Amino acid sequence: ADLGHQTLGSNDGWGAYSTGTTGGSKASSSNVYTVSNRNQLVSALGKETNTTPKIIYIKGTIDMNVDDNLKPLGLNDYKDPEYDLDKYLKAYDPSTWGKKEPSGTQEEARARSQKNQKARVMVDIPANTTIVGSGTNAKVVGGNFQIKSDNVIIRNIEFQDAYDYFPQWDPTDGSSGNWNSQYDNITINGGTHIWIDHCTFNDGSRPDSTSPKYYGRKYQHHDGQTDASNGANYITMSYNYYHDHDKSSIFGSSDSKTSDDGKLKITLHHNRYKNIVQRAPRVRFGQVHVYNNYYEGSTSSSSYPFSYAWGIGKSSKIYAQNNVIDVPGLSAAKTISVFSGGTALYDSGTLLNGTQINASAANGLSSSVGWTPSLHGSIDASANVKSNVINQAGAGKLN
Ligand SMILES: O=C(O)[C@H]1O[C@H](O[C@@H]2[C@H](O)[C@@H](O)[C@@H](O[C@@H]3[C@H](O)[C@@H](O)[C@@H](O)O[C@@H]3C(=O)O)O[C@@H]2C(=O)O)[C@H](O)[C@@H](O)[C@H]1O
Ligand SMILES: [Ca+2]
Repeated sequence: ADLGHQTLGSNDGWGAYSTGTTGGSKASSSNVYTVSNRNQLVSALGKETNTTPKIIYIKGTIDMNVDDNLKPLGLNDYKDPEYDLDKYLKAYDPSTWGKKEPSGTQEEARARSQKNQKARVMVDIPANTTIVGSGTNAKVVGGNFQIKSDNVIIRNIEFQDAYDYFPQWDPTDGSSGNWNSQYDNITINGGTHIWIDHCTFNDGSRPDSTSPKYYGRKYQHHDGQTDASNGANYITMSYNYYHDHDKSSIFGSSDSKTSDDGKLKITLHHNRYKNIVQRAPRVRFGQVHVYNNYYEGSTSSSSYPFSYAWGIGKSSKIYAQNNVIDVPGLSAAKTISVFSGGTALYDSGTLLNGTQINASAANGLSSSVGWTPSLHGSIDASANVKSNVINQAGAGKLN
């Protein structure tokens, strides 16, 4: 079958569970679309409830920050008339506002501004849809695909720079507050039976290094790359290339979301993470199979220095096999970050700078996560992972 008609193999990770992931492979000829701009993409997707099987080819670059005439939209185009960053900073400075959630005029005007941009950049992917890049240079720029539906395939696309002009100040986030932006490249929000394969995710021409600090905190314009929340389940992400980005992949958005227990069943394999800071992935609750991924970076780079690969969140159940981490000078323990409620990690065959290590043991965690993956393809020997992943992962690799 051609790329648009290809489906997830029956053993290929959690996405292959039950009815599996066939996306729009059954599309009639009338439901095969080629799109080269935001209007065409919106047209092809239709309503969030459009379950008609469909195939959508992305041709060239689709900039999502554009108007109905495909004209670029910048900050001033979205900015609410009443919003002003300097006034917002004065309004909510912890020295005069304290640590309560911002509210009142400036925060209302920021929220309106954010919603104006969201209306352009975020699109819902309806059920039974396959979206694939044409050739080797298909790009989605500024966009955030949201998947709340079942049975969706996304392949062979480079997603760049899902950038929020109006990050929200959250003074209770973390120990000193944080700025939080709204857009990921792909947000799986309750979505099920999803395959993300041979895509590239990066921050385009707007790396985080150029962002100022306000209240001593990075004014963060990006969020995640491929995130999963709200009972998302049965997902495979394979052969993707994540690069030059801070928070890559968060699975399970909250310690309070206990309904995520038994869900967030995700398989990550043969992905490449290069100059990714953290969350690769950060997991709460889920049974997440992580195998044959390649992580590379430097703790001392001026842009996107490595912090950790796996985030052991509340009740997480990561089962890791044959993954390879090249971060010169890193200790075995620092390959992961352990959060409260994070007590267990299975890892086998982990290599760090060529040395066999045991990340779980190095952090004194339980060696068992209470399950063993059964749905998976062939697991490469660790010694072959770097080469296989560098050569095969990312958009533009299928010709
Ligand atoms: O639970 C989380 O995932 C956590 O993530 C962000 O925080 C991270 C990190 O988890 C924090 O411990 C903190 O890390 C600091 C440096 O960034 C890190 O390199 C190291 O030096 O430790 C520092 C520290 O202990 O303070 O901040 C990180 C960051 O700012 O990205 C969220 O900010 C946080 O709210 C929470 O979600
Ligand atoms: Ca997100």
